[PDB]
Amino acid sequence: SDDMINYINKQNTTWQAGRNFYNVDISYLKKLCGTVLGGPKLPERVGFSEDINLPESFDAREQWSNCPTIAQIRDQGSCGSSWAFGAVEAMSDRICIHTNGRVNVEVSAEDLLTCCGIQCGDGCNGGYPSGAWNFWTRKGLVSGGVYNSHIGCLPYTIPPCEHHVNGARPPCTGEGDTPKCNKMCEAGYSTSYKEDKHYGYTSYSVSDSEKEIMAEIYKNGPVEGAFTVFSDFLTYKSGVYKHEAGDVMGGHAIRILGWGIENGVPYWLVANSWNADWGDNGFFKILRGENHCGIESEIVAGIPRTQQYWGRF
Repeated sequence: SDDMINYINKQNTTWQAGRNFYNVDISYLKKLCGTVLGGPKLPERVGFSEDINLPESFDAREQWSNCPTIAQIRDQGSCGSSWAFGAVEAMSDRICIHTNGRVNVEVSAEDLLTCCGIQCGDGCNGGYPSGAWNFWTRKGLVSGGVYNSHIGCLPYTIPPCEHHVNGARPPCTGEGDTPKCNKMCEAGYSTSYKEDKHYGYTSYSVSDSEKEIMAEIYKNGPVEGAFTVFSDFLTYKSGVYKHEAGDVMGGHAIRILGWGIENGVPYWLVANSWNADWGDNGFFKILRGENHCGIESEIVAGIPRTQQYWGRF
């Protein structure tokens, strides 16, 4: 309802609002916020920021241009899979970063969404980012591109929904069920699913310390994190998101990949998985520092087990 978009703009807040969705059923917006918050956390990382001389601004993208993934923007469709996307997005980034761009793959959102089982949650109905990472360690995940990309072993099977256009009336609606874990690479991929699994050494929590999260990103790479979604976030267009109005939608995970200061306001550079046309080309900035919406509460990350790539790369 446009009324809010205007109230927001009229407030003269750190961010600028506009309309991102057309012809969408509430259920869709609900399924978009696919993250059950407050899950049991992983053991916290030692902490080491004190040594790293953190710059004022960072952007993983510029830092590791040799890693295309760090700018790729996925689409979760009408599935409450963000918990999964934020994970595999960060994972793909690190595999590259940690191998100096010699190894570059797209970790399958599909494999995680369907094969994790109960350990992660309820697939398309929302899951826990913690489990996703803890799974990457135990059973690993194969490669897999975007919907109909035919890239990798298991591309995402849940179809996109052009919620940014306007025409074909069938309103997007958060439906569908979590597909069955078909442990089998798409016909045409030349290598056994079992022999495609990419593993990680270990997954961990990052304290809710602004400086610590910063060090983790700068040293080891982009990380997953979740936050509370409020109606108005849905209208983000640019600027530094600072919850101004609207009620609570639900939780939502994402990939934090940088920080900086804009117009005095400190901000986290975040990549959303609501299709490349949402907000600032798929990305958005949120208030940094004062644990806004809990953006600094549930930081998860991991280090890709580099070993299995040597003899092959």
